[PDB]
Amino acid sequence: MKKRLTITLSESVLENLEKMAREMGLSKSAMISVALENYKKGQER
Amino acid sequence: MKKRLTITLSESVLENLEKMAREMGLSKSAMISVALENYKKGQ
Ligand SMILES: [Cl-]
Ligand SMILES: [Cl-]
Repeated sequence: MKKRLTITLSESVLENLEKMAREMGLSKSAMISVALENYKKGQER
Repeated sequence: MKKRLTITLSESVLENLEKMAREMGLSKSAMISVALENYKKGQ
């Protein structure tokens, strides 16, 4: 299913997250998902 | 400077998140922070 969870971010990281998500027209959850998969592919299979 | 945020992940992304975090000895929060800075960088 969908899974709900609460994370803690520094204010700077959260502000950049919002900015990036808004620039891409994504929710922050979707922006984090893209970031996680980009990182995963960028180092590992 | 710490702030909370609730997010929704698919189970598949959450499992990849938990594996990566365990690998690196990081909380989910810290692993997401790493991945976000890598992504921000990637331009
Ligand atoms: Cl959002
Ligand atoms: Cl966490």
